[PDB]
Amino acid sequence: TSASSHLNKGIKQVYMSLPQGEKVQAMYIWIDGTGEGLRCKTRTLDSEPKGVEELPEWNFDGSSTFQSEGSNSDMYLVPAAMFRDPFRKDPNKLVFCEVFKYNRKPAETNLRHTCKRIMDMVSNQHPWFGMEQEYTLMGTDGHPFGWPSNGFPGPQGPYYCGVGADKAYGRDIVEAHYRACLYAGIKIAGTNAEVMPAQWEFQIGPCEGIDMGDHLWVARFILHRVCEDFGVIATFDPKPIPGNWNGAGCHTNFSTKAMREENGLKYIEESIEKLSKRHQYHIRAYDPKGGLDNARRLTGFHETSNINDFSAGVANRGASIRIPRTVGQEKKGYFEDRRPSANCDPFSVTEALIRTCLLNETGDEPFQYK
Amino acid sequence: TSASSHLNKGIKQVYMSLPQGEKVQAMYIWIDGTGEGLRCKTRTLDSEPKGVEELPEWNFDGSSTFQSEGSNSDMYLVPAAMFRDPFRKDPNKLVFCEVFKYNRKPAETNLRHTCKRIMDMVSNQHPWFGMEQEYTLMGTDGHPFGWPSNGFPGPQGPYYCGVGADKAYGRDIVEAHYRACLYAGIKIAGTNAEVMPAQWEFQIGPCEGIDMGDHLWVARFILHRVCEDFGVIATFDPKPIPGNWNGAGCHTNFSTKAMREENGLKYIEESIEKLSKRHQYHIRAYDPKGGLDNARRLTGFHETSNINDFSAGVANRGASIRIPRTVGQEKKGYFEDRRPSANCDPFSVTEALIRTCLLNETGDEPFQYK
Amino acid sequence: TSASSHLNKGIKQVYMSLPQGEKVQAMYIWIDGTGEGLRCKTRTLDSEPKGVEELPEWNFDGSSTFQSEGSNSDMYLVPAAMFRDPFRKDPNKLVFCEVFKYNRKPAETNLRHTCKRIMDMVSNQHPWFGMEQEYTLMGTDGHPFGWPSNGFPGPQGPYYCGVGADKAYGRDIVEAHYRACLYAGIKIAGTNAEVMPAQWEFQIGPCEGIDMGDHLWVARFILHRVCEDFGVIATFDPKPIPGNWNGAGCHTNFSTKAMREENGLKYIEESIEKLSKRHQYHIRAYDPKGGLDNARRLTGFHETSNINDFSAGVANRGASIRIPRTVGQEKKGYFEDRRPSANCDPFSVTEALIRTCLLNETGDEPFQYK
Amino acid sequence: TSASSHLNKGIKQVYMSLPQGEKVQAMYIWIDGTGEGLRCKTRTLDSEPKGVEELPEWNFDGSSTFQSEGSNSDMYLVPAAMFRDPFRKDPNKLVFCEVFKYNRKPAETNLRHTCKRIMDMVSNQHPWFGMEQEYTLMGTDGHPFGWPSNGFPGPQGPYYCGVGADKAYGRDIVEAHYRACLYAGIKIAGTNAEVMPAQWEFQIGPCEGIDMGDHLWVARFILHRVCEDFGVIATFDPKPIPGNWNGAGCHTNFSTKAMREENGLKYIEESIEKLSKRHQYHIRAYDPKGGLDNARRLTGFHETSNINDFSAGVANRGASIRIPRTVGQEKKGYFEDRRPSANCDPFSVTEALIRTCLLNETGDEPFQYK
Amino acid sequence: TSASSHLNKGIKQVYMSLPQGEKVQAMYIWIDGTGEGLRCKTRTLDSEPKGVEELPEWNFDGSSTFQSEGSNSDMYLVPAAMFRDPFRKDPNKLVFCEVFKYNRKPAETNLRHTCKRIMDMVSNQHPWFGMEQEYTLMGTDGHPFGWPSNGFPGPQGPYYCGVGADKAYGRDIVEAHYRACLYAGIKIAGTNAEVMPAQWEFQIGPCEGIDMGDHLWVARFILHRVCEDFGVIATFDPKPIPGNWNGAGCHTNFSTKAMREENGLKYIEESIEKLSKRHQYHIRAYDPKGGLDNARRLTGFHETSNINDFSAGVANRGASIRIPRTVGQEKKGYFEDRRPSANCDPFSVTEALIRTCLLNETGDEPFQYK
Ligand SMILES: [Cl-]
Ligand SMILES: [Cl-]
Ligand SMILES: [Cl-]
Ligand SMILES: [Cl-]
Ligand SMILES: [Cl-]
Ligand SMILES: [Mg+2]
Ligand SMILES: [Mg+2]
Ligand SMILES: [Mg+2]
Ligand SMILES: [Mg+2]
Ligand SMILES: [Mg+2]
Repeated sequence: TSASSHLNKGIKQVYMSLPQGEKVQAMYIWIDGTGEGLRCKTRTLDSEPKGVEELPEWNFDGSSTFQSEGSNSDMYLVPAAMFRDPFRKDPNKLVFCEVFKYNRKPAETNLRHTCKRIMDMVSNQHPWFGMEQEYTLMGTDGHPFGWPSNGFPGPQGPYYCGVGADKAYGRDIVEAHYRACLYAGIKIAGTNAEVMPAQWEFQIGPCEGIDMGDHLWVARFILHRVCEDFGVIATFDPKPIPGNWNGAGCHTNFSTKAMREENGLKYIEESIEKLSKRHQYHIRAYDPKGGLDNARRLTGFHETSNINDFSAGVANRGASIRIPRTVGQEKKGYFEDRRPSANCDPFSVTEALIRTCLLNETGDEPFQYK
Repeated sequence: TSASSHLNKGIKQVYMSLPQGEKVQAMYIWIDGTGEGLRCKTRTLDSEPKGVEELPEWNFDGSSTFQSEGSNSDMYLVPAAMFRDPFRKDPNKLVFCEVFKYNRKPAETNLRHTCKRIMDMVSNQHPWFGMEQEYTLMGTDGHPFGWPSNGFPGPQGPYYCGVGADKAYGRDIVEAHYRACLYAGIKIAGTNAEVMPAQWEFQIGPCEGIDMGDHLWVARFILHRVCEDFGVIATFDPKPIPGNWNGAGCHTNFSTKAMREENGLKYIEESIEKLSKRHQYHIRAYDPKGGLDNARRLTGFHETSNINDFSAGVANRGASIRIPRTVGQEKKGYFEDRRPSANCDPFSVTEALIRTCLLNETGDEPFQYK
Repeated sequence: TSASSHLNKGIKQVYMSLPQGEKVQAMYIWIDGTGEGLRCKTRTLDSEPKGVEELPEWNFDGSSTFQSEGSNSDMYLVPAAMFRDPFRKDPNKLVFCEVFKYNRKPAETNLRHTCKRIMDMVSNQHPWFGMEQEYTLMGTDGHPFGWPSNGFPGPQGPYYCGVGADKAYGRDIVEAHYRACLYAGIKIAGTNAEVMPAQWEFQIGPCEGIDMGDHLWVARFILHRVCEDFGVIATFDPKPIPGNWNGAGCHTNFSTKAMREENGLKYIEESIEKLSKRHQYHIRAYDPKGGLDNARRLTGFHETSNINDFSAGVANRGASIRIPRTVGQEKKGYFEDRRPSANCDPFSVTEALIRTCLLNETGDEPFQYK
Repeated sequence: TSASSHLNKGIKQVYMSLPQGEKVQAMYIWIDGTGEGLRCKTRTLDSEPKGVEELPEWNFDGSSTFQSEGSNSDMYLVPAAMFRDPFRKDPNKLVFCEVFKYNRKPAETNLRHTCKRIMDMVSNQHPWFGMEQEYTLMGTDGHPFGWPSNGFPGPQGPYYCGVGADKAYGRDIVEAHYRACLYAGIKIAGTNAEVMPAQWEFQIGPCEGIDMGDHLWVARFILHRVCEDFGVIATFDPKPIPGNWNGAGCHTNFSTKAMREENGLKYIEESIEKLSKRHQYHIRAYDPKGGLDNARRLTGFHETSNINDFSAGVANRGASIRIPRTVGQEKKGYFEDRRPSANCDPFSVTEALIRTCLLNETGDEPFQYK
Repeated sequence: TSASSHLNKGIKQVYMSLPQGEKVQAMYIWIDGTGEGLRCKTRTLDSEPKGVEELPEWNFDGSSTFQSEGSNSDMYLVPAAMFRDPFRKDPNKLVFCEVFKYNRKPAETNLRHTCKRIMDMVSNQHPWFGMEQEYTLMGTDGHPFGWPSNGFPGPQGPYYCGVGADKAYGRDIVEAHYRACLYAGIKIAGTNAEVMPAQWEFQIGPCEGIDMGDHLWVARFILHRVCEDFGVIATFDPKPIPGNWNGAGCHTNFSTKAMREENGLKYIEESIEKLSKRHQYHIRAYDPKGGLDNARRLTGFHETSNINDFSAGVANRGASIRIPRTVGQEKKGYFEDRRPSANCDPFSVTEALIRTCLLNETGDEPFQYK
C-alpha cells in the first residue's frame, strides 16, 4: 500500500548493480527515545572494516529522536555489533550502536550498557537465550495486510503454519527477511505463520549473553527495512487487534551451563522458584510501558497467562513459564518465559532474568554493583 | 487476485539471491486435523542433511491445527520424506512429516503410520501406484480463475488439453509447478489442461508402496506454495462447480509384480473381483468425509461411475474400474481405479487397495495385525 | 487483455530457471475434431530422445476433443515430427502427432496419413512448398488487438509493413514467435505487418513434401502458445472483420525439380492448366468448411480472386494463381496459389496440389491407390 | 451492484409520469415449479377492474418455468387475489394467480387449491395467522449486501434493530417495500433490522385463513421487485451464511376464535399437544425440500430449536413453539410456531397447522375429503 | 453503456419543462433502404394537427439512407399514421410515413403501399392481427445488456417472466416503452421477460388490416428511442447469440370475422391447409433477407419449427402453426403463425397471410390486380 512501494523498483536495481569501488557504506542503527523505534544513517568509509572495533564513533541530534532538551541535544553513537548489510551487499555493513548523551552517560533507553555488565558478571555459567519474535503485517492504513477492507477474514484456525493464497498473507516479507538475516549473520533459528492471519514469527537463537539483545534488535531493524521495501508496516504491538484475535508475544528461552548438562532440571526448577517471587518486577521489565501494553495481551484466554498471576508447568501453554515436555523427559535443557510482550526490549528481558535467577536479587529495584 | 500477489516480486528476488552461507533451511510439512489441509514451518540447520534420517524431530501446537483439546495440545513431527526445496533452492529442504500426539500415538489424520505397515507386509509383490491429481484454479473470491466475473465461459469442449488465451486459464501455475516438482525430486509423470476451463491435472508415478502417498502429498504442497505466489487458490474439491461442469477426481493406477509380468491380466481380473465385493468400504476410504464429498461427483453422467454401483470394463470411461485398452491387448500391466475423489488421502486409497486385493480382507473394518 | 496475462511473469521466470535434472518434458501436440484447433499435453521422459522414433505412442479422450462418441472414445497419438521446445528450452521437446481411433484407423481430421502416402508417390520429383500464413491479433473480447474500443483505426494504407506506435500493433508477439520458431527448428522464412492493423504474416518454407504441413502446423501451435503468454488471441479466420478490411489468406508456393531447373516455366504452365480444370475441387480442400469460410474472403475486391472463377497471370495480384514476375523473366521457379484460406489444413492443400498437378487426377473425388 | 441498477433512473421516471389514458396494466404473478420462485407478466385491460372476479384467465409456457414436459406444456393462470400496483400506481393492478395444467388439474406447486378447501372447512372458527418473514440482502456476487469484500463485518450484537451507517445495511429497500405494501393493500404489521447485518424482517398479519398465504406471497413478490430496482437480491434461504451467523426463519402466529376469547389458553395448549405428536410431518411441510433446507438452520444453537426434537414453553426463544409471556399472563391469545423456514410456502404451513390442530388428523399423509 | 446516456439527464429535463408555446413539433418516421432500420426528423408546425390528413408531405435525401443513386436522390414522405409523441408530450406528434421516389413511385422497401391495397380488397372479412415482438437488449459493445463481461450468465430456466436483480435484466426499458406506447396510442397488449436473459417481448394487437404494420413499426421506433435514452441497443435479430440460447421471433396471430364467429375453426383449418402448400413463399416473406436470417433461428430445437418443413398442431409449441388449445376447445378464434423472424416487416407478413389464405393465390410470385 505505501507510495514509495509503487516506485519502479527495477530502476533502483539498475543503480544498485553499479560496481561500487573501494569506498564502503556503513549504516549505523540505534534505539529511539521511545525504547521501541529504531533509527539509522549512513557514512562512507575508506575501506572495509575488519571488525566492529575499527568503526568510528558518531553522533546525531537527540532532540529529533525524543531523546533530549534544547541546548545540549547532541548525542553519541558507539559501535557495538557489526553485520553484513543485506540491503547493500558486501563490503557494506550494518552497525548496531549504543547511545550516550553529551556528558558521555548512557541514554535513558540505552539498556545495553547495564545489561552488558550483568552478563559479564555471569559469563562462566554461559547463559544462553532464544527469543520467539511475533509481529503483524499492516497496510499503511493501519489495517492488517491482506485483510478485507474494513473487515475481518474468517475465524482463526486455518492460518497457523498455513499454506495457500487464502491462508498465508505476506510470506514474501518473511522469506526475504529470513535470507536477509542469514546473509547479515543474524542467528535466525526459524519461522512460522502465526494464528492470526497476517501475523508471523521468527525465532532468534541460541545466543550467549549480550548477543541475544544485539541479534534480536538487528533482526527487527532488518524486518523494518524489508517491510519498507514492500510498502507494509511491521507492528510489534502485543495486541494489534482487540478481541478474538491472537496477541503477539516474545517468548524467551533460557538456560545456563548447569541447566543444559545432566539433571539440570533441578536448577531449572530452582530459578523458576526465584521467578515466582518476582512476577511483579518482571512484568515491569517485559514491555516499555512498564506493563501497560502487555495488559491487553495477558488475559488468561487465547493461551496466555493472566498478567496478575504467576504460574508454571510442564508443557503448559497457558502458564507464565513453560518447561518443554521433552525437557521434563530428559531432566535437562531450558525453560520458556512466555510473559514478554512482542515489543519488549530484549536487553531489559535478559537482564531481569539474570538478576533474579542467577544473582538472586529481590526487592523492587535492581541492585547496583562494581 | 490475492493482495500478497500484488506485492513487488522483484524485491523478494533481490533478497532471494543473497548467498546464504553455511546455514540451511528446512521446511517441515504436515497434514491438518482436517485430513485435507497442509501446514508448515521452517527451522535453521547447521549444515545440509545428507538424508531424511539426519533431521531432528519437532513439535507444534495441535490446538491451532484442529488436532487437540486444551491441556495436552502439543504434538510431534517425525521426518518421513525429504526433498530439495524449489522455493529456496539447494541446499534447502522440504521435510514431509508424520504427526503424533503427546503420548506418542499417531494422530487421527496420520494415516501414513498404518499404511506404512501394510505396505511392508507386501513388499515382495512390489506394488506400484500412479495417481492422476485433478484440481481447479480459483481466485480469492472463490470463482474459478479467469472465468468471467459472476459468469460462465462458453460450454465445455475446447478446453481439454487446450492451447491459446481463450482456452487454457492459468498455465503459468502448471508450468512452474511441474519444474518445482522435477527439481524437488517428485515423481511427476506429466500434466494436461482438463475439460473444465481453469481445471488441470498432474500425474504422479509410478511409485512403490508408501512412496505414492509421500509424493502426492508433497506435490500438493508444492502446488499450494506455487499458487500462493501467483495469488490464486488450488481446490481439490471433487465438484467445485455444480451442474454441467466436470468434477475433479484422483484416478489411481495399480499393479503388482505379478500383474506386470506376462499374463498378469489374470491377477488384474482377480483383484477386480475382490474389489467388486467391497465397493462400499472403498467409497468410505476414497474421501475424507467418508463418501459425502464424492457423492457430488459420482453421478453417472459426465463420464463418471455412479457412487452406488460397482462396474468394470476394458477401456470403459464410465466404469468404477477401467482396464486400459492396451493392457487388455497385451494381457499384462495395471488397472485404473476411477473412484477416488480429487481430495482423498492417497495413504487411505493405497492402503484400501492393498487390503482388499492382496491381503484378501472382507468385512466392514480393517483387520488388525502384528 | 487475458486474466492469466496479468499474473506476475517474473514469478514464472524464477521457477523456470531452476536446473531441471536428468528428466525431460515432452509436449505432444495434435489436431482437433474441428480440423482447426490444436491440443496438447505433457509427459516426463527419462532422458532426451535423440529423434522422433524414440518417442512412445500415447492416447487421450477423443470425446473431450470433438472426436468420438460414448463407449469407444479413447484415441491414439503417434509421434510424427519432433522439435526443440522454445517454451521450456533444451532438453525439452515438442512432438507433433497423428491421431488414430481405437481401431487404429486414422481420425476424420488426420489428413496427414493420406497426404504422407501421396507425397511418397512423387518423391523423385522433389515437390517443394512455401506458405504465407496470415493472422490477426485479437483481444479476449474478440476485437482486434490495439484497435479503438468499439471502433476502427484510421483507414488501411499506413499499416502494411509499418513501423511506429500508431502503425504496428503487437509486434512483440511477432518477434517472439519468430525466435521461438528459429530455436524450435521451424523453417520460418520471414514475416511482415499486413495491410489491416493488428494483422501479420509469417512465411514457412521451402519445405519438402510432408514437411510443409508439419512445419506450418507446429508454427501455428507456437503462435498460439506465444499469444497465450501475452494474453491475446491469434485468429486464422479468413475474414475477421467484415467490409473494407483485408481478409487473411494462406498463399501457397509450389515447385517440382522439373519446374525449378531451366525452362521449368513450361511445366508450371502445364500444372496451372490442370488446375484450371479443377477449381471447384480445390476450393473444397482449401478450408475446413468446404469453402464456406473462404466465401467471405474471395470476393474479387481487395486484391483477391472471386471464389467462383479460376484465373492466372504473371504478377497478377487479383488472380487465383500468380506467376511471380521474375519467375516469368527467367522461365523457371515456382507459382503461387493465392486461393487457400488462412485457416486451411496445409496437409489438405498440399495433397490437392500433388493430386491435380502431378498424378493428373480429375473427377470430384480423390482416387484411391496402393 | 446489478448492471440495470446503474441505468439512469430519472429517465424511467420521466416516462413513468406520462398520463396513461383509459387503458390499464395488469401484472399476473405466480409460483414457479420450484415452489420458491415467482414469475410474472403484464397484459393491457380496457378499464380498471373493480375486483378480482373481473379479471380474465390467462396462460403461459410451463416448460419455461420448470413445470412441464414437451407436448402439453401450456398452463393456466386463474386470478385469486388482486392488489394495487405500487410500481405503476393506480389504476394498475397486481394479480396473484393459481396455476393449473392443460387438463385443468392443479400444478404440483399449486398448494393454494387444497389449502383454500381446508380453510373453508374451518371458517366458523375464524383462524388467524401472522408471519414473520426474515430475509437477507445480497449483492449480485452472492455476498451479503454491504459486507466487506470477501470478508466479514464485526460480530453479531450491534445489528438487531440497529441505526447508523455502520449498523443497518440497506434500509432503503425496507422503507420502500414497506410503503409499497401499504399502497398495495398488503397487511404489513411491521419490520425490523435482524441480528445478522444486511438481514431484515417484515411481519404480515393478522390474516384470516387463505389470506395469509396470498398476502405473504405478494409481499415477497413486492420485495423482489423493489430489490430489483435497487440492484440487490433478497434471499429467503434459511441459512445464507454458514457458522456464527443468524439463520432466517418464518415464525408463524396462530389463533382461532376459541383461543382469542377468554381462557383460550386451554385450547392453545390442546393444539400444542396435537402438534407434539406430529413434529416429523410438520418439518416436511415447513420448507420446499421436505426439511433439507431447514436442517441447516435448526441446530439448537443461536436461539433455534433442534430439527429433531419437539419442545414448547412460555416465552421460550429456544423452543419449537413459544407461548408469548403475555399470552400466558392473560390466559388468551395465540401461539408462535418457530419452526418454519424463511423459504417455506405459507399455504403449506397454514394448511398443516389447520390439519393437525383443528381437524385432528394423524398419520403420515394428509387425509382427503369432500 | 453509451456515452450519451452518461450526459446529465436532469439538464435535459429542465429544458423539457419549459412551456412550449403555440408551435408544435412533428417527428416524421420512416423505413430505411435496409427494410429494417428506421429514420426520422422533426419540423415545426403552426398548430396542433387534428388528424394525419392535415400533415404536409416532406422529403429527404435517399442516398444518405441506402435508398438511391447519385442524380435523382431526393425522396418523398407521405404521412400515413399519426400518434402522440411520448418523448415530447402533447401537443407534439409522431408521424409514420410511406416512402416514394422522385418519380412518385413507391420505394423498394415501401411494402405498405401494396399491402394497403390487398387489405382493402378483403375489408368485409375484417382481418385481425396480433404480433408478439421479441427483442434483446445489448450494450454498445454488442454483448447482451447485463451479461457478464465476455461471458455467460447461468443457463436458461430462471429468466422467462422472471423477477429480481439476478433474473430480469433491463426492465426499466420495458416499463418505459410500455407507457410510451400507451400514451402514444399504440395498441400494446402486454409484455414479458423472455427465456434468454436480457430478452423481452411485447405484444401488439389486435389490429385491423393495415393497422397492424403501422402499430408494430411505430412500437419498434418507440423502443429504439427509449433504448437510446437509456444507452442500450434493441436488436431484432432472430438469433443474437449462437447456440443454446433462445432465438427471437415475431409470432403472428390471425383471424377473420368468419374464424371468430361460431364454428370458425373450420375456416382456420381451411387457411392452414392453403398455408401448408405455400411454406417456401412465406419463409421468403418472413425476414428481409428472404429467409437467410431466419435460417439461424428455425432449427427444430429450442421450441422452433424447422425452416424446411411445414407443420401444424393444436397447442404445438414446436410447429410452424399453432392452434391455441382453447381455440380448439371452443371451435372458434384465431391461429398463430410461429414462423416470422423478430426482424420481419409486418407489412410483408400480413400481406402474405391475406394473399394465401383469403385470395387463394398460389405460384411463386404475388398476383397483380386492379
Ligand atoms: Cl542512510
Ligand atoms: Cl515458514
Ligand atoms: Cl501440458
Ligand atoms: Cl412484465
Ligand atoms: Cl429530429
Ligand atoms: Mg509462537
Ligand atoms: Mg483426467
Ligand atoms: Mg501477404
Ligand atoms: Mg425475528
Ligand atoms: Mg414469446
